[PDB]
Amino acid sequence: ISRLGGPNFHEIPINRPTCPYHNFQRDGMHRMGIDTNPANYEPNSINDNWPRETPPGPKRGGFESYQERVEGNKVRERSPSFG
Amino acid sequence: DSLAPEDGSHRPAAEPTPPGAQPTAPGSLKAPDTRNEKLNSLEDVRKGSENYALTTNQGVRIADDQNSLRAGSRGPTLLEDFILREKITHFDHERIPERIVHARGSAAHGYFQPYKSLSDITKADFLSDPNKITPVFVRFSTVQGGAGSADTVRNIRGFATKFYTEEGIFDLVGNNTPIFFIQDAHKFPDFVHAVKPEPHWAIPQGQSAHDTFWDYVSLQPETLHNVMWAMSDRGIPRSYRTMEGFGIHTFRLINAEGKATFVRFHWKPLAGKASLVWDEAQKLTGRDPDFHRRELWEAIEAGDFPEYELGFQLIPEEDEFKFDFDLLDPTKLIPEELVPVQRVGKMVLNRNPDNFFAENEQAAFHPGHIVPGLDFTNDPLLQGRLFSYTDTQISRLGGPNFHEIPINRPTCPYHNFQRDGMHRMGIDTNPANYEPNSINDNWPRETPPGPKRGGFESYQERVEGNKVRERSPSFGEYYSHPRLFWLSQTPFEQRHIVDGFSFELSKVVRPYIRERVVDQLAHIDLTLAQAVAKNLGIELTDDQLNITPPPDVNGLKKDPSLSLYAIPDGDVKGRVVAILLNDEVRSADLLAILKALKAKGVHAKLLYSRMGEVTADDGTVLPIAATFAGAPSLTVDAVIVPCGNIADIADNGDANYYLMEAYKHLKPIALAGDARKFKATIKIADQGEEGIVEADSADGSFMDELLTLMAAHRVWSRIPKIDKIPA
Amino acid sequence: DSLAPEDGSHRPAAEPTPPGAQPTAPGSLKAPDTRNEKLNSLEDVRKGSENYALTTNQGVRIADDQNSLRAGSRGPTLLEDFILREKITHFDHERIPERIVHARGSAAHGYFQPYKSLSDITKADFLSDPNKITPVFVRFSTVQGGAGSADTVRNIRGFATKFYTEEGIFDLVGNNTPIFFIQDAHKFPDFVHAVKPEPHWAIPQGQSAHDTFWDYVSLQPETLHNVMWAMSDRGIPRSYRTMEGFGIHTFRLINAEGKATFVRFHWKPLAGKASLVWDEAQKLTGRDPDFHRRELWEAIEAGDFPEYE
Amino acid sequence: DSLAPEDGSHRPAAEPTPPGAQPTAPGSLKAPDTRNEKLNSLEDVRKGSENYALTTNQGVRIADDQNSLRAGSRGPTLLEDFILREKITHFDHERIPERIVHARGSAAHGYFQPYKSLSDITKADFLSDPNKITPVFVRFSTVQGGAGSADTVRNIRGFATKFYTEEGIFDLVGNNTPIFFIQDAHKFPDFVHAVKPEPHWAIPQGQSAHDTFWDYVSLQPETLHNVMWAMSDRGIPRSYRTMEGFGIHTFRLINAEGKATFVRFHWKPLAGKASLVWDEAQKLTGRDPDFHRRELWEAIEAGDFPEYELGFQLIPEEDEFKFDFDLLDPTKLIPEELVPVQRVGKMVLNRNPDNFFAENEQAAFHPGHIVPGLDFTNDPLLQGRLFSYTDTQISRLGGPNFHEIPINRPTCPYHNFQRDGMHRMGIDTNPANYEPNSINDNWPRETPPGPKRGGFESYQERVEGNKVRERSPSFGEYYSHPRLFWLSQTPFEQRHIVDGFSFELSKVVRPYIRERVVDQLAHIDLTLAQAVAKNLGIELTDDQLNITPPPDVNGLKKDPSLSLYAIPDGDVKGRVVAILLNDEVRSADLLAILKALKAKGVHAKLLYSRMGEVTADDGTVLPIAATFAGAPSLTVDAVIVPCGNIADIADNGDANYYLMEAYKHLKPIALAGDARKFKATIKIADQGEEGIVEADSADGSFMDELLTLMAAHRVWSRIPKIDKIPA
Ligand code: HEM
Ligand code: HEM
Ligand code: HEM
Repeated sequence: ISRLGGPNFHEIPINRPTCPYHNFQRDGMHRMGIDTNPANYEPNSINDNWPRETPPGPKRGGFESYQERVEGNKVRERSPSFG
Repeated sequence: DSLAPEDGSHRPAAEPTPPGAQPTAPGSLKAPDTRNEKLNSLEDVRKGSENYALTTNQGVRIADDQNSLRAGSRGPTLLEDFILREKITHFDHERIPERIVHARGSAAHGYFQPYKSLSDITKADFLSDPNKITPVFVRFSTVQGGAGSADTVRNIRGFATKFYTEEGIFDLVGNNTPIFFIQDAHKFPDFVHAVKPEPHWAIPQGQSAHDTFWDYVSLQPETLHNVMWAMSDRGIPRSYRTMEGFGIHTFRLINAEGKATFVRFHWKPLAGKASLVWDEAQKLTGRDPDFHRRELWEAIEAGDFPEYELGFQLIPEEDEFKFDFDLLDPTKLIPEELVPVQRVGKMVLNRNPDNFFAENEQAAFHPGHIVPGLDFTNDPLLQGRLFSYTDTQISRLGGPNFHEIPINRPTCPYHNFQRDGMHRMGIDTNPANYEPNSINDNWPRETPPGPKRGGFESYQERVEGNKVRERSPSFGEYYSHPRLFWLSQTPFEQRHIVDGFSFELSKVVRPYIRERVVDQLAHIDLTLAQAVAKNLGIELTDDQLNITPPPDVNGLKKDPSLSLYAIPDGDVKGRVVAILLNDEVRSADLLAILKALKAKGVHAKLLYSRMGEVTADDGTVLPIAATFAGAPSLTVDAVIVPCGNIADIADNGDANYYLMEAYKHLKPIALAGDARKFKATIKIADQGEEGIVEADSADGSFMDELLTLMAAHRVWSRIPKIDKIPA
Repeated sequence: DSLAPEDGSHRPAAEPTPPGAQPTAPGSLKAPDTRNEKLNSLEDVRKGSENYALTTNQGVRIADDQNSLRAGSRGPTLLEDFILREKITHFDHERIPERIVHARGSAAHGYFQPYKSLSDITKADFLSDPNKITPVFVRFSTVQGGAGSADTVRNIRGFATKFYTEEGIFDLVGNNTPIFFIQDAHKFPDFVHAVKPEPHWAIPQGQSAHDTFWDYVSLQPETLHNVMWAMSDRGIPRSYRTMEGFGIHTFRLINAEGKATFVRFHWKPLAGKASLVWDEAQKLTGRDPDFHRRELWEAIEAGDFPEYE
Repeated sequence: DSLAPEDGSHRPAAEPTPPGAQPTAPGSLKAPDTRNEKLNSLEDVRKGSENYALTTNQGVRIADDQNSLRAGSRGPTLLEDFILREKITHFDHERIPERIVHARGSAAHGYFQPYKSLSDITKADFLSDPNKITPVFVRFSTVQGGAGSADTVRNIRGFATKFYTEEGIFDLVGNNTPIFFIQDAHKFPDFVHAVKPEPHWAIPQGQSAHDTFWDYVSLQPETLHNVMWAMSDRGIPRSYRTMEGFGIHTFRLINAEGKATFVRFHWKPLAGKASLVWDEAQKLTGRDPDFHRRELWEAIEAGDFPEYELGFQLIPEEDEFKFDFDLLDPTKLIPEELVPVQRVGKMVLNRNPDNFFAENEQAAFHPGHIVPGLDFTNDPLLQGRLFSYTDTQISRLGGPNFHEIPINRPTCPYHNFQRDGMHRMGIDTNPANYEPNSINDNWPRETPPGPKRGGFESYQERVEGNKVRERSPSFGEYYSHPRLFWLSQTPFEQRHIVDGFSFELSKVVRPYIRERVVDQLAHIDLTLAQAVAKNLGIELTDDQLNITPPPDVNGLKKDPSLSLYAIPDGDVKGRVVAILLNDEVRSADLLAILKALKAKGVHAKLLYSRMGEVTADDGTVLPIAATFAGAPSLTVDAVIVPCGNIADIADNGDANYYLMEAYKHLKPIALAGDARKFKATIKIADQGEEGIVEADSADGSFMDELLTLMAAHRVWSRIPKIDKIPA
């Protein structure tokens, strides 16, 4: 954000995905993309909710975190196993 | 040089004066002996003016600040004019990004003190002793509009307090309603994009009355509770002095024993609760878009300091699951009938800033700024807030040293190993910039948590679950709190809610959105749903008519603590009366009027059809503050018309309009003697009407009646009668 | 999803429609057949939306755009939630500084064409051929208020035209009166500080009706000419369509022979000149602070294109 | 924790100490008693450390600065960890853009004082009284490379002086040669782009030895003058204390009567002029890229304060056109034989900064910062500079309030009507932010110009001509000044210039560029051009051999002030000697060596094959400063090898290479007793050689002889002899 001058660093040519990117983020310094989506929020009806969430699955699916089990108290502590 | 007048009209008195009596001024010049530890510590950066030479920023004296350097007096401007370029450069760079939300806000300095030591429930140092005075800087705001938008919009309001404590800055960043629109911070950009001006054309400014906002609400029923509040008169406060504050989230208090108590924060306005009515607020956005900013500043200048009582709703850790809502759900309020607010301390705002930009615009409040004795909870809205406020400040205030901007500085010591960053002020002398180090004997050093002056340690809450992006099922109830709020409102408050929904939804262009909203209302209350439907030309279906009302909240149907007005707490000190003058006023009326107002600390403004002065029957020279059209009734709490040559004004279209408007807006009107000729313009019958004061003259009883009306704020009984006046 | 209505009435008609008949829309969705060279060259940065998956800016498809990642469904949000942090980060950084002056403004695309070749008096390419069409972008504005202030204030108005010519960008940066308040640029910060909200309390917005402005004026009689314009109904135009524009300064035209001619620039509203009255303008700042922005947008959507000579 | 050693040895003595004796430290800790007005004014932002608790930036004490907050000690890190996030946020945002040029530089605090009042020629307050002391801050720099590049590159050096005067900041922003490369500021991006790393791959750092530089030079002969200076040993100074300084441009002095005198600024090093040799400089960029930065700091810690004398070349307005060259042409120097330098005052640099980033990196110097008594001229390079420094500072330092960053602040009053901008520190209380105003009686006010404390008014120079983009024909001569410089150099200086051109052009990949430069050299001097050609395998054509040499400069063939060495000025104080130890050193030799060096303020470093201690013949325990490989001969000015058990080190290749390197780089070497066994490594004849000091012992004249050589800096007569040695 400071080094590249703002939140549109992904629009700097070397950083750009070659695959599709579409979402409801807008504005920021040096904004290159001109969004035509009538909607900048979801859920929306005015654009039939596009672009849409995608369920996870075997290929071309949405990102879902592995549901790791977390069990512990809130601590600032180094694990004994690291010592 | 010799430009000020020799009489000295140019410079306001360094002493409390009523609104409009003197030109307003920087706080340090207006009240140079109002002091607190923060205000004193800002003295190193305060810059004066008088008797100094005009210079560049480099300290070079300027000879001619009227002209560029050119080759010949009609020639081209020269690149070597460093005086011009410095001056234009600084101008060209004055602006910084406004806040993403709450850009529009007004701020003041003050102090807080507790009523008693709270050490049984929290080790927070600022709450440990009633003699501990904590300086505060408080900023009130709207939500949606830009920094240049209007004050009396319909909006939630922001109420942010920076406590400069001896153990760290604590920012309590709250709003004027006890819940928020959404449950999880991940949705904040969606909600805020929906409410903000629409992205193709950037309209409308400062209004939720447009398609995208109601589209989102209609699709996200969690929003309905706060939408209810916004549509009520809560959304249009009379002044920042007369609204409540809430932290919204459940936080924790942590005592020296390490016991955690759940807490929700409250601010109670000691002036009492009071709101405008919609038409008055909307008109006020056009006549004075600075109305609330002005009202705050002038209240402080007059000595009418905004005062608030800090209150805590306290819930034992073992009571976490004892309600039929989730304590961690920020769309749910805790009804005061179930958990009372313990009155904990008082905050007084008693000094305006010196420079709006330096102190208000650059101030940085963040709810993550807590101190030992306080802690967070898992509220998923609060959790995400913790990331945002730090992050946004990096661009808005130009880098990671924003805490060195004077207004933001702690008054207490700060020492750590952090270095550099844009505009670094502090020059560090520590041999070491890392720890652990031997080369400076490890200083500055960590401090173990403790009862007092201890280091921060988080409360060791048990976390048990899988890594999931999932809304807790406990949060999945959307209607019962909107209902509790609705049932708690007076009939005139309910009608104003109906009117707010009806007015907003009428501006929504896609009819299907209006219908989907009315459907949601039908899940809350049928009377509300029908009243709004009727104003929209919508007919509820068979099905909609038969939607079962949501259940009570722990057996509560209503809670009068949620109404603005149900329980009297009205107060007149600092309110304002317009007095309509004529060319020969009955001096005796004026003396009695002014004496009674002064007694109660109510201010007056003397209005006529031109500036200057009129003379009272007995040669008393009366100065006019403004014209009828120049200071409309919108800006006052009541209107009194005294006796005299009423023919001078009884045909004045503006004089009549003034009264018609005040009448429409349910304001107390008092008519003395020949002032009663005006009764015709507002169609009042001879036997009177409750809320209109009329006597032969402006006697002591006449003023008493008027001040009683003013303490009840507005004349709610008049509502069925305002239909039939064209104003 | 099932989210749009079945009858398709969420969507404005892609054809000229009168004010209030349809919801307003982005220009290229509203009027997809309108084109000029500049609008065509913007096509490489236009971003659509229909039928695309919701992604991060790195192109990663998002599954749940309703929730933060937490340890347990009532637990703490985790620092590893990079979808949440990217989204909030971009939100957190949306704003840029507003313009120092003329922050409040409304703009549209269009085109310019000269009536005849002016090669006898200027070598400027955009004026060399009645067939030469030059795209433009024009922003109209007030002066004093912030980007979030009201349209129908009493103010001078800005009228700025960016001409995308074949020999460079020419910006004609004008106002709606033929003169300015001050004579020398050195005093600009003085005059603008005087008119802007006063530094102690930041009041009033969008209004010259306060002490410091009139202080400055009283002490600097050169300001009186533009002040007369501002106090007239010129200060409250009915719409940007019915005001004049002026470059104010004398500039030069230079022809191929090297001959200079002094020139002052003018815009004539082909819709004619028209203003509000003060009470109507002030009330409108309250009822519709976006009245001029809306008027401009809706005229264009209706096909009442603003025209200027 | 309690982490320092019990002896208190982690802490350097707050007293002057030789280089390497104690750990270096922040200036205010090292020299707490060294004060001036500016240093005192910075106290307000100096931050200590000792005995303070470690906090956040908000002043909250941290308990555990070793760990993030996680759910379980092996669990995920939690977003609520505000302490982690503030800490990483600050770190993440530490960097700011480096300076576009002169990014690499080293700086110190000091003071200036004039020898006598210059009131007759200038009303500049800082030059008005010999008892008036002006705080300064000075930064010396290279030109091309980034802030992390090496010190001892071949480059022009920057010499920038911020004078904190009572009537404003005056920045004198000069270089170490009296001309610049180009004539008009419009070409600065072209020249700088040509010399900087090439844009496809960003190579090479810190070097002009690449194609684009020499391409530009070959096409722009105006550059040749400064290029001659860069290729001479001027381009590789021994240290910032031993180079000259120049303002380059003609400026004006203006006295109280309004008379303008043309002036060029000079700094004379009181330590004398001295440079490295190229092979030594290049190797030093590898072995110690911070050599000049280190040398500056340690000189100051030692008490060898860098001192410079300010001098003016003064030319009457009537003599503007009396030279073969144009006074306004920054590619031309003014020969001291034609216009002497008049001594003006003395500047002493006597305190290091506390924090390099805060004071050095954020310092902002700009040659437009002048004061009444000074003015500009139409020099077209200067004229463009006035635009650039202001502009670039707005991004580098993050907005228009850079003058509020502590190092940049005037010590004198600064007041004006400028407001806001990012990072605004000053809180203005003036009711007025514009002039003319009546509301503050027009304060701060303009001040007319006058003899003292007056407003700035530009000298009313006549301007006459058309608006043109045109180089003055008076500027169109490129070769006579290069030739003047060339002819003033000693034979060994000339050889070094040939070698510099030869080495640089050999790195140019395109042979035609080498040819083009050689052709330019043939316009300057045939001997120069032939010698460079020979080194490049190029043959001059008959046409090139016949190019007539450029005319003399106003009848001057040479001017010895242009040589580094032609007129000795050899100061030995602050220089340093390597002493190569063995495991049984003659303690008598060492007493004699160390005491003689100390008496002259010459430093020593005791070197060995390992660290720790060695014990001398008589039991004296000798602490080892560094190893032979660790502190190579590059870093010292001479080498002494005392007597003892030489067999201990005669076999040590490092010890031999130490002498061979020192020998090759023309440094004095002294060998006592059996140390003379090392004569064979460096092929010294039995009878001896000028530049090698040898005796049975270090007694008698041994140390005087060595010190005499050190005063002459290097052993130039040794040059024919080094060609052979393999080092
Ligand atoms: C309980 C709900 C919330 C309340 C009571 C609240 C309150 C406020 C207030 C009063 C301000 C203005 C502070 C000032 O006067 O300077 C503000 C600003 C802000 N809010 Fe919140 N807010 C809420 C939700 C959120 C959420 C969920 C986010 C993001 C995830 C967020 C992000 C921001 C940001 C970025 C600003 C601007 C901060 C600055 O520029 O300094 N808010 N909020
Ligand atoms: C003939 C008198 C002037 C006219 C007609 C004029 C007109 C305008 C207009 C129409 C704009 C807004 C352009 C837009 O829509 O973005 C503007 C902006 C601006 N003007 Fe001028 N102006 C005048 C005088 C000045 C002077 C004397 C200065 C400074 C010395 C100045 C500095 C600025 C700046 C800093 C902006 C904001 C530019 C930006 O952020 O892009 N103006 N002016
Ligand atoms: C007589 C010829 C010149 C001399 C003696 C000179 C000297 C210097 C010095 C010593 C510095 C570094 C100051 C410091 O230590 O921070 C510097 C920086 C700089 N120079 Fe110049 N320079 C010359 C020509 C120019 C020209 C023609 C330009 C552009 C028009 C220019 C633009 C800059 C800029 C942008 C910086 C960085 C300033 C900053 O970031 O604060 N220089 N120069």
